[PDB]
Amino acid sequence: GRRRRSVQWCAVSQPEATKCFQWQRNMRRVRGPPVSCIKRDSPIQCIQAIAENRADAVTLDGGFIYEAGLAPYKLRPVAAEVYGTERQPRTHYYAVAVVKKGGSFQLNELQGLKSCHTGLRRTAGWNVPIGTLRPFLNWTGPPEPIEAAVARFFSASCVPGADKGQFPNLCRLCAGTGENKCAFSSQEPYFSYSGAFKCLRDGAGDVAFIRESTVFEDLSDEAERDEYELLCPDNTRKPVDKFKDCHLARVPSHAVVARSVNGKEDAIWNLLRQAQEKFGKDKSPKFQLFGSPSGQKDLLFKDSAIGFSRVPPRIDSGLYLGSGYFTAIQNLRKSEEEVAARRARVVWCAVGEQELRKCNQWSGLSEGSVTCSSASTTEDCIALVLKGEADAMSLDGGYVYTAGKCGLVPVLAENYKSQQSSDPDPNCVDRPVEGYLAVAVVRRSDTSLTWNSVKGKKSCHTAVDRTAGWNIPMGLLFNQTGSCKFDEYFSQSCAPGSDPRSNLCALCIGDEQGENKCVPNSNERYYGYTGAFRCLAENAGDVAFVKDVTVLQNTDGNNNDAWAKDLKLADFALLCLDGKRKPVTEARSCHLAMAPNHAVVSRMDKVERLKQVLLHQQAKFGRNGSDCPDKFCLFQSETKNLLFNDNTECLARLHGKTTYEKYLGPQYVAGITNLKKCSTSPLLEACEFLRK
Ligand SMILES: *C1O[C@H](CO)[C@@H](O)[C@H](O)[C@H]1NC(C)=O
Ligand SMILES: *[C@@H]1O[C@H](CO)[C@@H](O)[C@H](O)[C@H]1NC(C)=O
Ligand SMILES: [Fe+3]
Ligand SMILES: [Fe+3]
Repeated sequence: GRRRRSVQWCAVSQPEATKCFQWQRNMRRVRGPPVSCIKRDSPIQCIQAIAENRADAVTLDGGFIYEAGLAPYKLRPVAAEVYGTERQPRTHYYAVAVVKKGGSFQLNELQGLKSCHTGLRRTAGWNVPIGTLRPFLNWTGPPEPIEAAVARFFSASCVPGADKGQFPNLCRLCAGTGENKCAFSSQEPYFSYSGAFKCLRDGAGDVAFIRESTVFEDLSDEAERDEYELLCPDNTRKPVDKFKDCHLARVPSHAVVARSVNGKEDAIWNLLRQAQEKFGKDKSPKFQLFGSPSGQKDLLFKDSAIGFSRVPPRIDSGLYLGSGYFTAIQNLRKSEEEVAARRARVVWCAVGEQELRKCNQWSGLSEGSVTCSSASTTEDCIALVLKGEADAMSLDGGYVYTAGKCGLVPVLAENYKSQQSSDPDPNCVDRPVEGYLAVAVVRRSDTSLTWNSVKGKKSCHTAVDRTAGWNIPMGLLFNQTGSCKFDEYFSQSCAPGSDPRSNLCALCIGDEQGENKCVPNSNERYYGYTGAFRCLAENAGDVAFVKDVTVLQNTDGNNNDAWAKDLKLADFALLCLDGKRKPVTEARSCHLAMAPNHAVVSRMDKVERLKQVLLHQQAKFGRNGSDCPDKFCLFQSETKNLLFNDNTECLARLHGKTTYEKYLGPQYVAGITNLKKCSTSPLLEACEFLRK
């Protein structure tokens, strides 16, 4: 037969353990998957237990998801709590500031007042309120903890888990008896959402920092809910049911975490899917997964949560938290000077070592304004910008699709020499973009090869998901065949970013030492426009999917690299969609499609600053730049197209095309959306979940 010992759940107190044991027997009784219980005293202790295989799983507030994701622990959210109603379920909630009706004070008039918080380091109880209130605190920055600043700001507080000895003021309102006063557990009555609300009901505090549902969970009579109002960020008060218009932040729901390593994801999800169906929202009078004995609240999971939702594998704690909240958490340990220096600075994302070296030279010359981050794929760079770890990169239109689905926006586009219509152009920055031509290049010798007989031959691609190299040729082919089976369009290929064991990687050669085969960065010698052309010129493939200028740039002594030095434009032809073949110089009547210019993308929070930096930087290191070619040229890398295309004339403005749909256009977006039905990336799955 088989075996599965169990999933080891960490409880953080005794009533938790109690509920965890009674869950255990109800799983055995109903014959479902087994869960066993571990006991600790704190979230941190559960995070520790899990990282050293003494437990599998624990539910955590967003604040502790952040902690859990740091080294040495490296934990990952695997399942989100779902709130709302089965009609309108949601994996987020709202941090609100609740007050009694009858006072005049607003969110900016809180000094000297008394406060009720759920707990130190918690989302709604601490991180959001304290980050919102920051400009009123007169905090000097480290080494003095921000706690000291809030201790002087409110006259008295209950902040469970605060240091009663260092910050006695933060524990003064706490209703705990003895050593239980101000503790991070239910021994302290004013702990967590309901505890903080009770601190307000009792009149112990003037303000409670809680979630939007607390007043509805704890007050059944709707006439008693009227005695309460919300503080809105626009310095007004509004009724408690108007939380959507009146909240301090919208935040990700609590999540079950697990090891990133041998995490047991499947068993945890298997247990949770089963537990939820059998003991969920009023399913069994035997046991309520999301209920707590009338002594207590929120044991193991949030009371009245309605289920779980599985977190896609690509999501780590930072992606889970979102750029806003993730960077806001980090900012609580930083001075306002440091925070404002990071806003001023542009962190570039480099894909691979070669782009990293060039970005490093730019950085040194940028007068503090540009710095560098790096990853081994473009998707990984996109993730770094979502975590606010990097800010910017230039992307092929195919990747702009992915970036946009993830919420990033185009800011400036690569502009290229204008079809015999502009000069060495003073007005490049405002000249609207013209697109580039996607072409199918073949050898002249290959007289019998046409568009019509291209299926089954050997193919060279820039990378998977790029415009000229992938989306256009494969999109045209998909339009005939109907087949999602992309690895059978051609006998063999180099298509970087594909499965190394597939036919799509067969012709890739990897680096100078034969490592990194089929890797979607410049280490693979066949990567990108230049590498897909090379793949053809060295007889690896029979067709290369590139742009017209690529052939021009790599023939007739235009590229003096060993592989390229003796190639002639006349040895190459284009495949036209009408089955004819033409010279490269006739691309205008023999191209597969027009591709949108590569664009620099970023987060919405960086757009204006990014524009100032890039415009200033290109004035110095651009084509007509003051310090180019003397010191450094941004748009030069000897046919390697590092960071930008080498034929970029300038970075230009978008003229209203400020979203990916407007920039790429409705036709191109339809095409890719179609292609993506055949298979989506982890990152796209990840972004779907995060945008819900
Ligand atoms: C912070 O400085 C302001 C002066 O701009 C003052 O109103 C206030 O008393 C100071 N202290 C705190 C903790 O708000
Ligand atoms: C794709 O299919 C056909 C070829 O069968 C092509 O002519 C046409 O452009 C595409 N389909 C439609 C209906 O637009
Ligand atoms: Fe929370
Ligand atoms: Fe491209």
